[PDB]
Amino acid sequence: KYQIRYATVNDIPNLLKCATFNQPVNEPFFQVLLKQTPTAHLLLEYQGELVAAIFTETKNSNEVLGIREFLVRTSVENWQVLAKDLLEFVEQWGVVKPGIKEIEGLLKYHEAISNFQKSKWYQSSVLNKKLIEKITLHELATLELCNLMAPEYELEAFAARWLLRVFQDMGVFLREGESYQESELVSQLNISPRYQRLLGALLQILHKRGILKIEKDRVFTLARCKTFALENISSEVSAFYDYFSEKYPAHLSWLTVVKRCLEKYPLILRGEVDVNEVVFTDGDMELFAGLFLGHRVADYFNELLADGVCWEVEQRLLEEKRAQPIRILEIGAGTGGVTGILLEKLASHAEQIEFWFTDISSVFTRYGESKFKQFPWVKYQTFDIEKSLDAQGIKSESFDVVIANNVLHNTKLIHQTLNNSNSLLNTGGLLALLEFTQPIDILLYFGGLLQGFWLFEDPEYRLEVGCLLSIPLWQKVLSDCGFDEIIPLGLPCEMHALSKARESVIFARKH
Amino acid sequence: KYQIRYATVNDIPNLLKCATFNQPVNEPFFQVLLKQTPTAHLLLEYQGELVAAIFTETKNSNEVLGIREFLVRTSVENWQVLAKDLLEFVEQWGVVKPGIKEIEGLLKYHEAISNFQKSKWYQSSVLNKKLIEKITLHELATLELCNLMAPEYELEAFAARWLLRVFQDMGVFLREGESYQESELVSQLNISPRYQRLLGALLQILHKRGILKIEKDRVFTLARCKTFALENISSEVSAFYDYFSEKYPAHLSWLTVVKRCLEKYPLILRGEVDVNEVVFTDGDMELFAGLFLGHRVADYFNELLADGVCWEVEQRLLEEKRAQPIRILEIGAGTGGVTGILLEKLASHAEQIEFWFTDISSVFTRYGESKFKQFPWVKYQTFDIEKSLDAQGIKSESFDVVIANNVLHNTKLIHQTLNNSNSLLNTGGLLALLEFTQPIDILLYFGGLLQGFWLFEDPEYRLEVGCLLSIPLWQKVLSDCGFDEIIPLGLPCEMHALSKARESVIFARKH
Ligand SMILES: Nc1ncnc2c1ncn2[C@@H]1O[C@H](CSCC[C@H](N)C(=O)O)[C@@H](O)[C@H]1O
Ligand SMILES: Nc1ncnc2c1ncn2[C@@H]1O[C@H](CSCC[C@H](N)C(=O)O)[C@@H](O)[C@H]1O
Repeated sequence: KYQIRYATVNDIPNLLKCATFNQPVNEPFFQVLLKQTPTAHLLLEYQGELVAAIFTETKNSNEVLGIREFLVRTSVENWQVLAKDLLEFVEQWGVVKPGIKEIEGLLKYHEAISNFQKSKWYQSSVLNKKLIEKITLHELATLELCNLMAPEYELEAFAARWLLRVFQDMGVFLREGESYQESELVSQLNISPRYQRLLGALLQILHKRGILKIEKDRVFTLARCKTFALENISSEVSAFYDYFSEKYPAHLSWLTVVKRCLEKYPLILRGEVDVNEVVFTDGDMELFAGLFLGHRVADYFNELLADGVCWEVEQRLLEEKRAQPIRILEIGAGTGGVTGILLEKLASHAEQIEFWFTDISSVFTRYGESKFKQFPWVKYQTFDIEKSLDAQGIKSESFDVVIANNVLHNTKLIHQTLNNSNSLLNTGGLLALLEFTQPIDILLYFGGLLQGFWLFEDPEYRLEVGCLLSIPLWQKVLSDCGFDEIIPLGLPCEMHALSKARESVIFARKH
Repeated sequence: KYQIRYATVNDIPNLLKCATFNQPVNEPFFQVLLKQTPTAHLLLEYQGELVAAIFTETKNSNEVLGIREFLVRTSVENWQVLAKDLLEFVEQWGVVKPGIKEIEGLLKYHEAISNFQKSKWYQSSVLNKKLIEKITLHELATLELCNLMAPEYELEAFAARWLLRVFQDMGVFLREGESYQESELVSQLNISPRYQRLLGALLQILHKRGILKIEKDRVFTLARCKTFALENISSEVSAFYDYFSEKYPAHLSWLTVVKRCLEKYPLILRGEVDVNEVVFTDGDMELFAGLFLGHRVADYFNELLADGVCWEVEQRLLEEKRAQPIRILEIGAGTGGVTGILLEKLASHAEQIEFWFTDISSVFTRYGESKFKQFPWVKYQTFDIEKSLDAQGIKSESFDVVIANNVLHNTKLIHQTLNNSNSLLNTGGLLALLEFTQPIDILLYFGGLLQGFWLFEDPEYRLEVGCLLSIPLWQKVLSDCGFDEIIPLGLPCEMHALSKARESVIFARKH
């Protein structure tokens, strides 16, 4: 029923579609291995379809045989028994090859296929390969987190000292050894209903900085809370503002928003003042837009998101059926900050592409058309990712690229949101996300003030006590919702440590 | 057989000797609670000995009763059943007190005593309280790790790029996707026997930086190893030296030692050149001594070690039997860097104290007397902590303070070393340690070159693949070896996160 034969260079297109165990695929590298050792690499075919393939190498002065790569085609039905059959063939065929003594390390491959864990295995695509190269060679590849995230770190350290003083101004945490239950602080602080969960997240900020001990049933103030808070808000905030504005000017927006929030936090938390009157002063959306451009980490993720979608569009422009334009949709495009850098990128291909600038709020789609009315190929629509496509007049499975920049977490059930995102794309379409992926303090002070931050009803798939997902949780939920080829991206210095990354661009593909 | 009664201020001396569940004891605070509510605090006595005590508070507009502290005397035999009896008394006595509705949260105290975990519970002493205050108010309390450890971080980042190039110069890791087993690199790199385990630790450095994937059976080079290494050692090291020397001049010694090592690392690792000829150039011990003074983190830990021992000496000078002098011993005093700041501190009390400057090597005791011959009260002796006291002419249980600054890990079995340390002290004597407590890269490059780093035979009580112990492992082994009142100290900003601290002063007491 199936055939084992030598790989050839003619098999390279199909080998590039495989999941790989040791490293991402690489067209020019498969070429060189097949040119240098044309009878060292076996594949297994079943009805013309490629199922599994094994590349070997000879090592240790030519006496032991090693596996250099194990490729599998996971969408073939019984592939695990077939890949086991190819493994056992290679062992037999390898020990009797001229000169070999031993086959090195087959048990790891046997275990990998029988207990299959899709996230261990690399997958590849032109897109994956081009983004890794870009990250590897980026100007920021030489710097480390302490340099790159310094502004965020120092803002968050100061803001936490302010936040403890805000609690002390509302009557709690002046002394070490106070004992509360969380429900009792909600009452004693008179937190309005909408912000009771935000209070949990704010307590959690102080917990991670050693100010409070939060346990199953009780919040307990520790010794460090006697000395940690700011002592004079007005003069110390003024002094920090001067220091921070001059030293990290590109982060001025973050400092301004956090300043405007904390200054009025007791009244905001008690429900006595609205946040749109305090921080969204007089429809000053420009302040809020600058949170996400202008500084080198934010521009790095924007460049990563935008180049990825640009590359994917050119990949699909290389296809001869033509006909329908390539349709891109951006969910929650907002003030169109990252959108603007992408439209400039795609603008060369304006006649084959169709770009939908969308947001749940009519306010932001009209903001968008005010900024992009010169682009004939950008269309505007209100769209809510949590609401039915039909009711919103959108054909399912009609988009090639869906873009969502830090919006998808502001929903009730992340599995329903990604299903709906899946419904947007046709098979092979590309999901492109930019997400904060740690429960970062900086985001709570203002982002936690908005209602979308607290819709979530599936905490089992979120971090700590907020609405964010980590890289692993995103990988889990994206696979659960019918995406594969998931590519999580962080700063270059943490590509090996993304489970702790604050921010991440994630691409994924509908299968 | 036992009596439950109200605490009084006359019980405060004995209450200070208890383990506490919520926070460290505090003499002036017990005073104020007993003055304000003289009938709110119960204790349990058994044959005049204090066993357990409970301080309560009324909360929530005077309707619920809470436990403010639970004190226990763990050296009393059946104390856990006695403390349960006092808990159950307090519940009965509390619900019928005038005005109270409910007793808040007794189940946590019940669980704490029946499943006793000594390291949860605070313990106290004059020493503990004074060091917490010092840390809390220290000039460094306002800074965070990224500021304080910047020099170490940047040195370690550069040194790792150099180390990968050192491997590439010895023939491995030029390409992504190479597969080795650890035994096979030992052979292929021709590592001399003494440094085979150091090779493991060096591979581990690159593992944590994403250069290599180290698994049960194999070392696998990743993509990042194509671009990470220095490209021209001579010019890039020169450029870094200039940058680093001018920016962190107080760390010049660390950069010099790492430079001298890595420059000759292949020959050092192959056994072709000795490390004392390369880094200990011509008996230049001053270079090596400056590793541990001169910069603000190192001086902070020295100040913490020295003030702690100074305080403990003055505590014991407040005792009227007098007679024998207070005898201090420093294990592995080395070049006496921290010793010099301590002798200046103790020099006021020179006539009641007797200080033993000791080291395993006669070279370092003579170095010591060259530096401290002006102090009549300092005695010199070669001493090996791993060797028998009797054979070395030292009375057991004769010392009041034993000091060991980053030496105790350089031994074969940490439990035998702490037992021997225990044998030095009389009951109530003080162990004072300064230890690196993460498997830090910086220390491997040169410290890993010395044989004492590799004596250890109990990896189950060490970190990763070196000889260090973390804070929790130190707490475990110190308790296993007969010490209590264990006080782990780190930088002020991490007193709540010491399981990740790079360096720690630890005091402990012989019971
Ligand atoms: N359920 C939902 N469906 C579609 N858009 C949503 C949404 N919930 C919130 N949004 C929109 O997403 C944004 C929240 S985060 C804004 C990020 C945006 N990319 C920007 O650059 O501004 C808001 O503008 C909001 O209008
Ligand atoms: N088993 C042992 N017993 C006593 N001293 C030891 C020892 N092993 C090593 N030493 C000594 O401890 C030192 C190793 S670390 C040196 C730290 C020392 N406090 C200083 O400031 O220099 C060396 O000087 C060595 O001579």
